[PDB]
Amino acid sequence: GSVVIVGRIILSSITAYSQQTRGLLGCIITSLTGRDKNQVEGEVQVVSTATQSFLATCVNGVCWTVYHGAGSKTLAGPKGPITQMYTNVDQDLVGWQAPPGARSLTPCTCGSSDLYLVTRHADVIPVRRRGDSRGSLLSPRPVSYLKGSSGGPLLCPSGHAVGIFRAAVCTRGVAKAVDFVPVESMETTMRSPVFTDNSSPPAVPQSFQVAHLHAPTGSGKSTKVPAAYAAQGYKVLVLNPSVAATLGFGAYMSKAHGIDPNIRTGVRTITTGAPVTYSTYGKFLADGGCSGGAYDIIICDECHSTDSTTILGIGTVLDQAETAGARLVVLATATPPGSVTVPHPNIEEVALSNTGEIPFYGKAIPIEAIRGGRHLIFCHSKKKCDELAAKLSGLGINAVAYYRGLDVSVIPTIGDVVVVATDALMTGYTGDFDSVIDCNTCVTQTVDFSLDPTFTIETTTVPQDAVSRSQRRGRTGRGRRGIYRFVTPGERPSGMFDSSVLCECYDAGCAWYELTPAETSVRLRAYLNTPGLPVCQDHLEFWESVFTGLTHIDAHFLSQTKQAGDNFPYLVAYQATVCARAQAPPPSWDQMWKCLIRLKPTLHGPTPLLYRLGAVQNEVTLTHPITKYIMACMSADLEVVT
Amino acid sequence: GSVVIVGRIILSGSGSITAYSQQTRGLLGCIITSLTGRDKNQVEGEVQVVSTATQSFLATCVNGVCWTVYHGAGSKTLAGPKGPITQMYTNVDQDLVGWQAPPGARSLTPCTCGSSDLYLVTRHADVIPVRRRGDSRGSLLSPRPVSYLKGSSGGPLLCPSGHAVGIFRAAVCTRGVAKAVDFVPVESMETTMRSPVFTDNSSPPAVPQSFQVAHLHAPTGSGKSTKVPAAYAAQGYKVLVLNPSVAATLGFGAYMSKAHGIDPNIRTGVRTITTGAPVTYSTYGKFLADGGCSGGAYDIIICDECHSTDSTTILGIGTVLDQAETAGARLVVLATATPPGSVTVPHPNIEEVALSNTGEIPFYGKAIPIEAIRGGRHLIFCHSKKKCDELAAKLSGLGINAVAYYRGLDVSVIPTIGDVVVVATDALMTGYTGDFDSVIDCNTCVTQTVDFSLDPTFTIETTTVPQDAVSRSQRRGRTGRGRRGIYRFVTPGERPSGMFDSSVLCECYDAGCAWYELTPAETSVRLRAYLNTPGLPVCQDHLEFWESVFTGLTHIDAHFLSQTKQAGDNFPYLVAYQATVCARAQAPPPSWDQMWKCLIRLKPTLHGPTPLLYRLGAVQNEVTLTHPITKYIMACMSADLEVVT
Ligand SMILES: [NH3+]Cc1ccc(F)c(Oc2ccccc2)c1F
Ligand SMILES: [NH3+]Cc1ccc(F)c(Oc2ccccc2)c1F
Repeated sequence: GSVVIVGRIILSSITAYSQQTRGLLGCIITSLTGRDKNQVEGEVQVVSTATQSFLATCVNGVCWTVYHGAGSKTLAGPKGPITQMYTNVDQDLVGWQAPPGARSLTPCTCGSSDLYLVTRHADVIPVRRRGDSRGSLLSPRPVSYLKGSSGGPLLCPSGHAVGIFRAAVCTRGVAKAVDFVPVESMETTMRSPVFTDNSSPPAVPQSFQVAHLHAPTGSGKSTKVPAAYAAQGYKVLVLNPSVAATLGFGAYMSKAHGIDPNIRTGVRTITTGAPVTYSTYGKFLADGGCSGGAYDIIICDECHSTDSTTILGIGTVLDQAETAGARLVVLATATPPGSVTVPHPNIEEVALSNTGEIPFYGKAIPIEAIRGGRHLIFCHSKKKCDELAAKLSGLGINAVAYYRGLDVSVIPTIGDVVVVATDALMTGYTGDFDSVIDCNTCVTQTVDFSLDPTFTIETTTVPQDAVSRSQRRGRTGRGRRGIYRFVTPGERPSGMFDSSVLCECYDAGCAWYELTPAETSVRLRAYLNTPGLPVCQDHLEFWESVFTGLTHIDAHFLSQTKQAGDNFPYLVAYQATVCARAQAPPPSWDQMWKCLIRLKPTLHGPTPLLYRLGAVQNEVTLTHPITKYIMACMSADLEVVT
Repeated sequence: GSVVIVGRIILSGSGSITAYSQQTRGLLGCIITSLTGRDKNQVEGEVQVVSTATQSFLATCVNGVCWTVYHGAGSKTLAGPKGPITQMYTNVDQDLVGWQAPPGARSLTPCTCGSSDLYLVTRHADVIPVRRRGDSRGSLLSPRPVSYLKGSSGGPLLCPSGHAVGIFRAAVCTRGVAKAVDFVPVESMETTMRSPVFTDNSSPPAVPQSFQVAHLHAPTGSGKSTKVPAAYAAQGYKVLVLNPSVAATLGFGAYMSKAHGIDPNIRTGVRTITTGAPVTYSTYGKFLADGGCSGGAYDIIICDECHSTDSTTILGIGTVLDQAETAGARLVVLATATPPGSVTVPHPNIEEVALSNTGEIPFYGKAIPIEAIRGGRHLIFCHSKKKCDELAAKLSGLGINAVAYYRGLDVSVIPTIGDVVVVATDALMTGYTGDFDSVIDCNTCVTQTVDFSLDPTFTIETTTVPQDAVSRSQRRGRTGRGRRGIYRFVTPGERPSGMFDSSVLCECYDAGCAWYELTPAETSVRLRAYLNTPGLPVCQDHLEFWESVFTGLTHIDAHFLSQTKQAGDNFPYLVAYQATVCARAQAPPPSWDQMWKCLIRLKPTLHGPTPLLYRLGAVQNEVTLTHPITKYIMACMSADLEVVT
C-alpha cells in the first residue's frame, strides 16, 4: 500500500482548521492503486496507511513526515505512486517531492522560544523551546491527545517551520514535552546524496572508522572479504548471530581460501592461531568483548538483526574497538534499515489461493506443491509447526518440525522433506530449499507501561517486516531456481525494534554476561548513537533504573531459568526470588514459575507482583519494597511516539 | 453498511471436534461488499467469520437462520446474493440476532442428547473445552486472558456429537482472566423461530385487569405524553406521566390544561402544583426525590422517553418497575419513539442532505454554506461546549444571529420567535422543546466508558464517539415537525441503539448516594428491576461489582458533596469522595482540573502524593496506593465481571 492524503489542516496570530477529503473506501482504493487525482492544497496534510493516521508537512518543496508512520512507503500521486526522495531512519524522517498545488512553509531561522504545535484536530498548542529538538508543553496533556499528530509542524509565531513533531516525553501517560525533527536535520538530509554506494568493502583507514557494507547474501561479506583483508596482512574478527553459520564459515574457509580460522561458539571452540576469527556475538560477549590489540578489523555480520545478543554484541564492539586498537568496524547486512523487499532473479513468487488440500493461515497449500523435493514452511508458533507437521506426516509426506528447543538433527539434510519451522531455523540451520512457503506473520514482544502496578511484557502475533520477508524468502533461490509462496503480499517497515528488546538486553547482561546495568547502558548508548543501525526509543535510563534495583537474586532460580531457556530468565528468577523470600506464591502456576514448585505447599497469601510477564491469577500485594521501587521507576521520562 | 462474511470456520465431520479456517475476503472486498450489501460468494460451512467496518466476530447458522450477537451486528443487514438481507430476528435482551440463511447454506442443528462436556469454537479455529454449569453458563477447564476470546462472540458451543448447545456471547472475568463463558442457549433460539416476526406497539394498551408492563412505540407528535394520558383519564383512570426533562414536563402540563381540559398535578424542582386532578406530570428526578411510588395513588404510570440512558431515568424507571404493582398500579407503559434495535428510516417532512467540503464555514472536517443558515431558524448540534462557543463566535463574526446553548447556561437565550442559528450540545433536548427550519448534525457524541484498568482500580474515560440511531433520530426530530424540514449531516452514521456502558451503572449508584438517599443495596433492587424487564436499553450486569464499591465509600465530607452536587458535573459522589480522602490526608487532588475546584481554597496546605482511589481524568500529581479505601476498591476488582467478546 501507498501512504494517502485523506485531509488537510489549513493554517491562517495562529489558528487552524481541518478538512477531510477522503473516507475509508477512498483511502483503501487509493492506497492500493497509488493513484491520487485529488488536488493537493496547503502545507499540512492528514495522511493514512492501512493501520494508522498521522500528519505530513511540506517544507522547501518536500512533503516530510515520520519514518515510524510512513516507513519506506510510496505516496499516492496524480501519476501513480511517488517513491521517497529522502529516507533518514536515524532522524525518524522521510520525504517525498511535494506534489503540484502543495505549498511549503518557510524554515524558521530568527528562532523564537515561543513555539506552536499544530495537531491533527487542528488545535494549536503553545510550546516552550528547550533545545535543538525538544520543547515543553505549557499545559501537560494525556499522550492520547497527541496521538495521530506525528508529522505536524512546530511553528514560531511568524508561521515559519521549526520542525515536525515526532514523539511525546511522558511521565506516567501524561505528556510534558515534545520531541521534533528540526528543520536543520531536513536541510542536512536534503544536502546528502540520495544514492550512497555501500556495496564494496572499504579499504582499511589510517585511523579508526565505522563503515557500512550493504550487499546480498552469497556476496562473500563473511568469507571473501575477510580473506582479502587477511591477505593484506590484517587480523580480522567476524561476528555472526548463528552458531551454525559461524561453524560453517570455518569449513568453507579452509577449503575455499586456504585459511584455518579460529572458531568461537558456546558449543565448540577451535584456536589455530590464524589471523581470521569467526565468533558468535554471544560467545564474543562471554569472552569479555574486545581484547586489546587482537584485531585490526571487526566485521559485524547480519547487523540488521534485532535480537538482544546481537545488539549488545554490536554495542560492545562500537564501545570498545577503537580503544582495543582496531582501525575498522564493518557493519554488514543485506537488509539495512529502511530496505524494502524487491524482486529477485532466482525466485518466482506465487500467492497462495484457497484451493489445495492443506489449510494454511486462511489460505491453502496444494499437496502437489510439496509432495516431492525439499520445502520450507515458516509458521509463527511451534504449536502450528507441530500440528502442520503431524498433518503432513499423516498424508505420507516426509515432514518434520523445527523450532527453539529441538536439535537440528531432526533435519534430514539429504532427501525429500517438508520442514515446518519458526524463525529459529534462521539461526539453527544453514541450508536452502526448492521452495519456501511463508505465513507472513511473526510472534513478537512489546512492553506496555501499564502501571498495574508497573509494566507488562505482551507476546503478540504481528505482520512480518521487510527484513523477515527477505530473510525467509532468501532460504530459496540461492545459486539455483526457487519458488516463494505467500499468504499476504504486505510487509511492515524494517529497522525498528521495541523497548522490550532493551529490557532483554539488560536481562541478558545480568543473567549471562556479568554486566552491571550501568555497563549495559554504555554499550547500548554506543549502539543507539551509531547511525545506520536499527532504531528504538531511548529508554536506557528507565531500564537501567529498573534492573539496578534487582539485587541479591537467588542463584539457583537464575540457573534454572537460564537452563530452561525462556525469554527473560533474570526477571523471571528475580520475581521468584522475591516470592520465596516473602514466603508468598507466584503470579500463577504456569510453567514460567516451575522453579518454585517444591515450595508450593508452604506458599500462601497475595503475590508481591513486580511486573507482569503473563497472566496473573493469584491475588497481588503492592507492599514489597522492590515493587515500590519499580513503581517509582515508572515516573521517569519515557519517549513515546505519536 | 451491511455485515459481511469474510471467511469461515470448517469443523471436522467425524472423530474428535477440530477446526480450521478459510479466509474468503480481504479488506477491500469486505468494505465494498459492506456498501453494496451484495455478496455473490456462496456460503459454505456452518460457522461464518463476519465483519463490519469497525469489528469482526462470528455467526453460526442453526436451522436456516444465521445467528449472531446484537453487540456485534446491531440491526444491520447481512450482505447477500440478491442484496442486503434484513434481520428476521432481533432480540436485544438475549443479545441475539438472526438472518434467514441463503438457500443451500449449511446449518448446524441442536444438541438433542444433553452433555455437560462442551467445546467452544473460536475465530482462530481452536476448540476449547467447557464444563456446562447452568442453562447459559459454562466453566473453562483452562482459564485464559479474555483477549484470546475477543472476536469469538457468535461462535458455537458444541456437544460431543458436534451439535449446537448455543452461541458464545460473553466471558466472565476476574481481573482480565476468563474463567467462564456465557452463551445464548439453542432453546432461546428455537422459540424465536416458531414465533411471530413482527410486533405492533403503536397503540396505547388497554388497561388490563391485573398488573402488566407494556411498550408503546410511537412517534413524537402522536401525543404519547398528552393525548394518551388524557384518553386514559377520560376512562376514569389515575395516570402518572414521567419524563426526563423539566421543560417537557411543564410543557405537557400546560398543553393539557389548554387543550384537553384538565389541570394536572405538576411535580418538578422549579414548580410543584397539587390540583387533585387524576393526571400528574413529573420528572423522573422529582419522582425519585419524592421517594418513588406512593400506595394507591395511580392506576397507570407512563415512563416516557424510556430510551434515555441517563442515570436518573434508569433509576426512575427501575423504581417504577420495582414498586408499581405493590403500590396498586394496573399498568406501566414504557414509551419511546426509538426503542432498542430501532433504526433511522426516511421521514417525509425532512429532506436529508450530506455536507460536502464546499462552504464558508468549517464543520467537523466538512463545510456549511452560509446561504444554508442565513435565512431562518436553525439548529447546529456540536459534541462539546468549546466547539459550540468557537462556532457561535465565528458565525456572529460573519454577521449571523448565533447563540450557544449547553449545560450550565440558561435557555431563553434562544429567541422565541426571533430568527436564529442555535449551536448546541444534547443538553438542548432537555432544556428546550422547540423545532427548527433545518438541523445540522456533527453526528458524534461525548460519552463515558469504564475501563477496568487495575492502575490501581478503574478509570472513567471521556470519549467522542459516532452517534447511535437514538441520537440521530432525536437530533433529526428537531425539524420537519408538522411542516417541511431539512437535515444536514457530516456522516451517514448510526452505531446500534439500545446499549449503555457500565459507567452509567456507576452513575446510578453515585446518584443514589448523592441525591436520593439510597443505600447501594436499595439501588441494586431498583436497577435489578430495570435489567430484568425486557424491551429496555441493556447493559452488562455489573450490579454486584458497583454495589460493592459504593458500599465501602463511607463518611464522605457533606460539604464537598454539596459542592459537587451543586456544580452539576458527573459523578458528584466519587469526586467529593476523592476530595474527602485528599483533604483528610492533607494531600493534593490528582490534578488541578476544574473537576477538583472544591479543593482550590485549600491548595496552600495540600502536600505530597494523592491517595488515588480511581481515575476520573488525567492524573498529574504523584500517587500513593496505601490508602485503605484504595485497597478496599482494589479488593472489589476481584469480582466476576461480564465482558463482551
Ligand atoms: N528517536 C529514534 C527513532 C528513530 C526512528 C524511529 F522510527 C523511531 O520510532 C520508533 C518507534 C517505535 C519503535 C522503534 C522506533 C525512533 F524512536
Ligand atoms: N447481557 C445483556 C446484554 C444484552 C445485549 C447486549 F448487546 C449486551 O452487550 C452490551 C455490550 C456493551 C454495552 C452494553 C451491552 C448485553 F450485555
